[PDB]
Amino acid sequence: TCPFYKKIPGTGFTVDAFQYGVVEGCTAYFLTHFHSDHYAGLSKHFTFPVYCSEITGNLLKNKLHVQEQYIHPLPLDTECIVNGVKVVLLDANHCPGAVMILFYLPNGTVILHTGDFRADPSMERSLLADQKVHMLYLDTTYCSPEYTFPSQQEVIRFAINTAFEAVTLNPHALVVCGTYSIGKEKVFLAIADVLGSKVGMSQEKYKTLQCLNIPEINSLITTDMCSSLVHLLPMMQINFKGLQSHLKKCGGKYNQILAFRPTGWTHSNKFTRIADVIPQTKGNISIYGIPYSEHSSYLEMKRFVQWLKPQKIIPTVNVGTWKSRSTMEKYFREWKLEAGY
Ligand code: NI
Repeated sequence: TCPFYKKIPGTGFTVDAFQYGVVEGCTAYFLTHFHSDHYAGLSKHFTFPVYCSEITGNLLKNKLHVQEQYIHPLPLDTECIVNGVKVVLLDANHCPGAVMILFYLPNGTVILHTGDFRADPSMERSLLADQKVHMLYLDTTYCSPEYTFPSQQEVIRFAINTAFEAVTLNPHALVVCGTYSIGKEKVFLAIADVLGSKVGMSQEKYKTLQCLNIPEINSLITTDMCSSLVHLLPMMQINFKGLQSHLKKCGGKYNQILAFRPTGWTHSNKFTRIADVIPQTKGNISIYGIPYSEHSSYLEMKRFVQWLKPQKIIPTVNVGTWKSRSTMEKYFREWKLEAGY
C-alpha cells in the first residue's frame, strides 16, 4: 500500500508510486525521473496516464515499452492543466529528464515535490520566485552536516586532469568508467573530450543514451569498442578481477587501466580534499572513487529551504527509522529558528 508521502492531498495525484497496484482514487501518476526505485512497477501493460518530462517519456517508450497513448510529456517552465489542476515542471539538477513538480491546488495551497534534486542558487530565479509554497516534499538523502562534497565542476576538473596526465604518459593506457543508471554522464563525456576519443559501450547503454536529447551525441558515443579508448562498464565490474578480465578482451591493444567509480558520498569525504584523492592500485590497474553527487549536500539543502520558507516539510528519503526521522525534524527546526520563518 502506497505511503502517505507519495500522495498529493486534494488531488487525484500520486508521485513515483507505480509498485502498489491500482492506487485508490488516483487519476494521474506522475514520474519525476527514470531511476529504478522511482519507476518500479511500470511496464508495457500499464494503462493509466503517466505525466513526466520529454526525456523521461523517451525512456518509458524505448526501454520499458510503455505504450505511447498513456505517455503524457510536459514541457518545462510552462503552466499546464492536468485533470483540472495547474502544474509546472522544473529542472531538478539530478539526472537527465529529472523534474520537480509545482502543484497549485484548487483551495489556494501550493505544494513543491522536489523528486530527487541537487539544490542550486539558480533555482531561486526559476518560477519558484513568484509565489509562496505551503508544503515541501523534500529529497533528504544527505540531510546531516557530515555530508560534504565538492562542486561537480571541481570533480570533473580532477577527472579530466588525471586521465589526460595518465594517457599522455602512457598512450597504451585504457580509461574505464562505471555506470548502472542514467546520470553522471559528464564524467565519461568530459574525459573522452580531453582525450579526442568517443566513448565505447554496450548496445543496451548506447540505446539508453540515445533517449537523452544530449546535443551532438552521435559525435560523442559508439558501440565500436575497438575504436575507443574510454570504455563504459557496469559498476559491478569496477574491481581488480573485473578489470583484469576486460583488459584480456582488448587483444593486447592496452597494457594499463585507469578506472573511475563515481559514487555519491563516502566517509573519505569527512577527511580528504578532492585535490588529495588517491587510487587503489594492483599491478597495472588503478581505481579512483570520485565524489560526484547528483543530490544536495547538507549546506545546499539548508540554503534552499531557508530561501523557500515552507510552512510544512515532508521528507521523502530516510523515512524508515525513528532515529533518521527525529534527526531530520531537529534540523528543520534549527533552520526555521535561525532564519525566522
Ligand atoms: Ni534518483
